[PDB]
Amino acid sequence: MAHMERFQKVYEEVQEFLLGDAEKRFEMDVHRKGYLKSMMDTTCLGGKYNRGLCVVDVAEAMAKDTQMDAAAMERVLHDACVCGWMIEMLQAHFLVEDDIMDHSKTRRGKPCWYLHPGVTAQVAINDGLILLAWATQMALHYFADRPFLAEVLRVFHDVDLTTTIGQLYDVTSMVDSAKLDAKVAHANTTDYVEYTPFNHRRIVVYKTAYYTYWLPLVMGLLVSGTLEKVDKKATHKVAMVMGEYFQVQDDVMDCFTPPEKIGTDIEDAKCSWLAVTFLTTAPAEKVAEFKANYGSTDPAAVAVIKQLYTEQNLLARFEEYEKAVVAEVEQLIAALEAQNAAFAASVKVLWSKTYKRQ
Amino acid sequence: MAHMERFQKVYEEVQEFLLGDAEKRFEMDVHRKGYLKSMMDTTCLGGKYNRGLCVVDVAEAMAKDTQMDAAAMERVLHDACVCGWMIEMLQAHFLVEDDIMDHSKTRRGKPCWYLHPGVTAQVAINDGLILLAWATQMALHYFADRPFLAEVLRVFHDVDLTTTIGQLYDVTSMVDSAKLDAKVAHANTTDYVEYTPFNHRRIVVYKTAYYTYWLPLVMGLLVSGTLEKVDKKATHKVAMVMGEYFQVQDDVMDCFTPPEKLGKIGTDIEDAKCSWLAVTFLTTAPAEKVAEFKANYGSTDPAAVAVIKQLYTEQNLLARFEEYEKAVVAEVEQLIAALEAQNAAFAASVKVLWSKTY
Ligand SMILES: O=P(O)(O)C(O)(C[n+]1cccc(F)c1)P(=O)(O)O
Ligand SMILES: O=P(O)(O)C(O)(C[n+]1cccc(F)c1)P(=O)(O)O
Ligand SMILES: [Mg+2]
Ligand SMILES: [Mg+2]
Ligand SMILES: [Mg+2]
Ligand SMILES: [Mg+2]
Ligand code: NA
Ligand code: NA
Ligand code: NA
Ligand code: NA
Repeated sequence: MAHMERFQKVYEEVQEFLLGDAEKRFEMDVHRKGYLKSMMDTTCLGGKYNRGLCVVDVAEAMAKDTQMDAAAMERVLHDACVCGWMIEMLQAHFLVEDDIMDHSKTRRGKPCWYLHPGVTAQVAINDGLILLAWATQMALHYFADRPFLAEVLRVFHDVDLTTTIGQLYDVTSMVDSAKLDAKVAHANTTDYVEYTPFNHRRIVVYKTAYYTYWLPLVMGLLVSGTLEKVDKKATHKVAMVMGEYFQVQDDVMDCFTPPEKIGTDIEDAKCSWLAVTFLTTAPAEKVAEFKANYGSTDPAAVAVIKQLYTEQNLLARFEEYEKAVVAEVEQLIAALEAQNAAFAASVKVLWSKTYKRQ
Repeated sequence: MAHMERFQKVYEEVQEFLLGDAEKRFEMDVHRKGYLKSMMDTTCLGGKYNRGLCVVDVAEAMAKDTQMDAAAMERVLHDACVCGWMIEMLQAHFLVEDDIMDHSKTRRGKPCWYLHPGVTAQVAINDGLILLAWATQMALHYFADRPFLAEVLRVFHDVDLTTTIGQLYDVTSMVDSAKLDAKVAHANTTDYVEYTPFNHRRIVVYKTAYYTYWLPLVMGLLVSGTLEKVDKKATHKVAMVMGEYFQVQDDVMDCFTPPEKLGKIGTDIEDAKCSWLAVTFLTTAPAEKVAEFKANYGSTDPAAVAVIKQLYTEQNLLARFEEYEKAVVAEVEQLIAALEAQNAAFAASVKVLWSKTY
């Protein structure tokens, strides 16, 4: 951990600023102030803060790689926690909104924010918008005298964009893209036309890889003032490789591990690494059976799909994929190390947090 | 006339940049690109563009006052247009979300975006995020090297927060605020505990006045380099006053002025709106008038409606509004005079905007 202490304290610090700023600016009352506090805690807390804490570990390793008096170092660590929370708030913004779009039931053991008894979708959609707003507010306030403010905004807002596009690709893949037309319905169920391993790749990259991997790394570099020290290209590729792997692994785990949440990809008819890899490689009659049973809440259907995946050896094949990814990541790190050991060491520890999640 | 044609041309130019940039950055396919084109056209076009044109009116007024050359003037007019489109997209983004939040049916005599057959709420929620994302993109690209970029992003994102908090106030007027709690379900009907003048003023001011009156003014001073030529808080204050007044006037005409003098029914009583009329009445009326109000408000029977309008007359609410209107006329003219003493051209921009609000 190490930076968990520091990170949770900045949250409390940031919460108080954010609520206080609303009282100052928008005549905020005690009742709704209290509502926004429960809103923040419920949507932003619970996770393991891997993405936020990445900003911190990156920043630390870069500032430790220069000669910095404790004072500058402490400012770099605080600034890294604020970027960290910007990303956690960005994510939380996308979970809130995405749970409403998908009519999802639960989120980390609990009902989705919009299904909290005294919230409702009507309030929750705007709640989502407040969290995004707040992310920019942190930067505007905490980085007001920092040379990296313009860059943080640019890169954070490009990733907001990137992720909305990944979102677009993920909710417009139910039907052959050629039939997509605002003023004509195709409705209900998928035809699997877009369900190609490449299109899945396109989805995960924009929807997940940038905000989960690329954004923490760069904010890391931006707050520590070390962006010009590393190759843009290599930073992008390694973010993409890890980002791809992480989702491929989350997809496999949804279906394959006990794990003690309840995995719901099959019944939701998710465009998953499992689904796309199966559809493009399995024998003809298997494909027929898959299509007959996919995207059903019925537990018999779900069990058939899982049995089809097992017969296709998809678990062992993932581990093959995993091993091919190990090779790539290790190659990309070794290449980064030749340019800056501090950053590469950092990337080596973010890999160890992604690799073989259990 | 005058700048409408220039505004439309710029729209096309930004649409082309935005869609192309998506093709460049995210591998945007032809079909999803055509979808986003119709999403943009449907949500952003067909309105009055009054907020967007206002920026251009203001920017031109200030630019002529500086006596700058032809090449520079064109840049200022083009910058104004882009900014104007930031506001329209921001508005557009909030309509898309609000129509989903409130399960609205129509928008400018057309089905709401999410109600278009090949668009559901599941996609349309995210469409709205894209629109808000596009607003920042425009500034990031067109103003990449303009000195006013930081202030445009700050002012823009500050108004985005203000508007989400105005939305919050609007969606939390259902029950008594002492009862508002995420954990506890409340009725989907109104108890009128939040129907107060204070509350009505927060809703209109933070939900509407910042983006409708404040932002256009400040964007225009920003793109023409003239912000330091006006008093910031006289400008803000005049914006808050007009903005509140526009909505009070709207509520009154919705009830009192005939269907002929503004092509539309007039449905505020029947929809149970937190109107200026409702909140002024409940906060001042005798107890049994109040009890009669509650017994007849929010239902669609012409009998009950006529009763409410009788009650409004019997409380002399027109004279009350007339006294209110008189007070704002005085106040706005005072602030315009103050602005004239430092800058005459900006005062005339505010004048013309004001005369548009009567
Ligand atoms: O597994 P989840 O529920 O975290 C999910 O990734 C949501 N989600 C997470 C992050 C960003 C996003 F836009 C959307 P998905 O929709 O089920 O794939
Ligand atoms: O009078 P309407 O219905 O156009 C409204 O102002 C829409 N609207 C306009 C601006 C922002 C907002 F989110 C929502 P309302 O708030 O639904 O009454
Ligand atoms: Mg989803
Ligand atoms: Mg998952
Ligand atoms: Mg509304
Ligand atoms: Mg109205
Ligand atoms: Na914002
Ligand atoms: Na501020
Ligand atoms: Na954005
Ligand atoms: Na760019």
